[PDB]
Amino acid sequence: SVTVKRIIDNTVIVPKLPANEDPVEYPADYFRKSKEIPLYINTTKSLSDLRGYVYQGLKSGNVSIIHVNSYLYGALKDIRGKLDKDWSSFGINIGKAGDTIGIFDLVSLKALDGVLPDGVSDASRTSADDKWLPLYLLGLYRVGRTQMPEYRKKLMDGLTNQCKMINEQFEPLVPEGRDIFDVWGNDSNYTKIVAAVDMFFHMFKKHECASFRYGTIVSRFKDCAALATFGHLCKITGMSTEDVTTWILNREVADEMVQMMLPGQEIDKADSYMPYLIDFGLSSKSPYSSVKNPAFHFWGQLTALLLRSTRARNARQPDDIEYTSLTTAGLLYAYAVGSSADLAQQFCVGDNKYTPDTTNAPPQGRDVVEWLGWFEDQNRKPTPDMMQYAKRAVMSLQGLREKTIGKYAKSEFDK
Amino acid sequence: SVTVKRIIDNTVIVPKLPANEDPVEYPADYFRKSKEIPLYINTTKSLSDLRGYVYQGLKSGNVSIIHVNSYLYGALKDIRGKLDKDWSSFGINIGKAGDTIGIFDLVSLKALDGVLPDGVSDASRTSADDKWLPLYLLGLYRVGRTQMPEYRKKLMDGLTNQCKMINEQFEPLVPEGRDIFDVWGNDSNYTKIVAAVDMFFHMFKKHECASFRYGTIVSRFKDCAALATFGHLCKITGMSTEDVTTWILNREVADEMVQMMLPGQEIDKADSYMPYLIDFGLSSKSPYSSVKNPAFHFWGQLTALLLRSTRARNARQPDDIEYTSLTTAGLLYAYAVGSSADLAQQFCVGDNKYTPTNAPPQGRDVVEWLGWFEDQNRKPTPDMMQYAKRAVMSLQGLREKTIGKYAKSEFDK
Amino acid sequence: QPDDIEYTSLTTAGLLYAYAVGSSADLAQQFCVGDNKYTPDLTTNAPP
Repeated sequence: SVTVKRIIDNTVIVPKLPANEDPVEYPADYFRKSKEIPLYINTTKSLSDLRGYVYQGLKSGNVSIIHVNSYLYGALKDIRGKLDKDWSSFGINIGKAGDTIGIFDLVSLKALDGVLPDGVSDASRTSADDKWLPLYLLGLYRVGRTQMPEYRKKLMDGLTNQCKMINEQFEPLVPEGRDIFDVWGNDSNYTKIVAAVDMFFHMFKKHECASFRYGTIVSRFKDCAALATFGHLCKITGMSTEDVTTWILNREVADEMVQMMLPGQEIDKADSYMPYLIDFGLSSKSPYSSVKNPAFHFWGQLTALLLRSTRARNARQPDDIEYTSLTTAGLLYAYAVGSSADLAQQFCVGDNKYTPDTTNAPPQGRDVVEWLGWFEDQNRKPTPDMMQYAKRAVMSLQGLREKTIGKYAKSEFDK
Repeated sequence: SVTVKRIIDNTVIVPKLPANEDPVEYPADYFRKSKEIPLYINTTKSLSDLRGYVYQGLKSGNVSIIHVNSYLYGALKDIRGKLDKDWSSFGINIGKAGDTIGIFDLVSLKALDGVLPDGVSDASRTSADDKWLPLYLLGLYRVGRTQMPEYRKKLMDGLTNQCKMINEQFEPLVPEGRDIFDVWGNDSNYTKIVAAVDMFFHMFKKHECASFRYGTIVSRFKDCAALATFGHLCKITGMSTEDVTTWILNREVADEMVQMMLPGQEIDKADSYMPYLIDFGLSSKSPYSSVKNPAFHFWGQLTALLLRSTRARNARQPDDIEYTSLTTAGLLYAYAVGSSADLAQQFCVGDNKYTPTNAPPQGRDVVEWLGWFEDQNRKPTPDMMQYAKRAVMSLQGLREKTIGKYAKSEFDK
Repeated sequence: QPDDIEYTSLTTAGLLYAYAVGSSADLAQQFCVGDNKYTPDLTTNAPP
């Protein structure tokens, strides 16, 4: 299929189509350039000064993001953690056992000049500070990431945590739609702080100020869906990471799987930089995103939906993937795991079922080959029971948003 | 069928019908005339002066487009990019590796006289400039291209990006229907700037000011649908670009396909001028438009709809194409790809499945299938008809004159 | 719908022409990779 000719006049035609690139970029294949993560807190005025600027700037739609960065740096050197063991990652040697380290032991610089209001913008605010002002500012990042009315949901919830240890309350004013302090997420230095805070308190899960992670969390594995819809597929099929892989049955899902699994990235490592590859600015395009893994996403999510996932009803249905072959491949996989359950004596009182005592009736376990063979036999065209199976798994779902793999599934199987 | 006679009196009739032309025009078959793309920034007053003219003219329905062109030229010579490799296109040698180039390294001239308000139209605005005023002005191009209430959608969205690195509200006033600053798109020199900005930041995807592409993007592949519904059809059938072509089954779709594929146009080239063939005024009628590719459009889009495209529910249904034969041809193609999956073991642990009348073909070969269709009376079976029904029933929110509303009316009943 | 035309015969004449063009499509391989369906490989009353 390299050379295409046109029958009627026997001339050559050369089917090409527009380019398309932006490669992904991996964590490791970055620390091979720079070996530090730069945090441009440009300015160091005064913590007290800053405490004020914000406190007020916060009852107004024009608190400067260069200020909060500085208040946070200001309020957050509780260099307040002791490594019980070593800490490394991608070469970068964070610390060594017994040691004492603090959040910003991830590489601070400073830069460009003129900051906004001067001196002391209200001297009234006191050391109600490390207590709650930071936690609130960090919390806001999380509330910023969502567009939907669930936002003032996380806000209501995400404002009762300051009440803790100090009782506080609300500050802003305006609604959302990314505008009130949502630009915050776009400040390359704001994220580097929320990322370092989350990462720090992942290591010292036990700390008193560990509470901060409230809004600092959704930083972890940002733009890393696929590589975690994958662990959800494992959990829901009760299969092993290696057995799941074998059941991948389409070129792209396989291509995509390799992509995510390429070694030396510490994806499986306890506390590494990798989860934060996006907010530390380690990577601009994520190898682990549900957008560079569209087939693996539709596949793994459709499959989990058939297997009774609730999480999956509301996954979004990628465009420009091969829908029909992808779904059949997931029906097969769902039907395998679904019919041949999981059944097996585990405890006994001296007696126990020693188990290993028609054609066209489907395979006994969950081997990719036995099943692939039975499907060959069936005309590589799904039986009316595995089709009935799908129907029973999607009929009786409701509240289905447009363009979710759930609304996709019910339209395709319920009728 | 050259000579038609009329039986009853045996005289000759000569069926002719009204003319119709405007050929397309290709990129390459243009740089064979001129070898430069002229950007008539007529005037050069002062950047500071200009910064003002706009800032005010913007809180009013009469800022002159000759002014924004100039403010932009003014604010945009961040000659701020280094070629890691060579850059060429259609002969025109943009630069050479290691080099430093800036946006307007695509051929500036100047012309005709008298400009509008003089001197300094408010001296108050400061160097809040390269920061955001341009990005906003460019942004507007995008908001201008749409007629539907989704416009103030892109505007809401498209105004939060200035907040970034600077922050402060929206300028205009009036609603749109092409009038408030939508005439902007019609300024031959405005487009040439938005095109050169987009093209420049496509090459240096990594730049700090690359953010500008927010509204500068929908310039790329403007009036170039077909030649990209085509890649969408490939993606959605999992087939190769060459294998898809073989499944073209009607004269015009084939004619149209040749048209788009004619060589020496850099359509497949990384960063070329071609995507902008329309806004650089390289071409007035596009070879790659869904209007000079109406059959290839109906075909590829109908087919992709049957295969579950969401993108395609809302494609518009061309007029003056051969509907019945085109759809059947797409049903066949959809039914092929649809029934016979491309399953196949991809990973294993030492063991793996060694895989190898009137019931349809095993794979997706154009010939096996064409033969099975011959056998079936070249009149689609009642399953492939049931197939189509399951792919269209249960669609809703269907706009009039989309290939989606076309499909559901044709198959759901 | 014009008046003073012969409706019944005109419509039948158009049904025939629509039914022709409608049932028998104009399928035919257009592109190939070295292989292509050489097409010209019921009894009665089944239409042309």
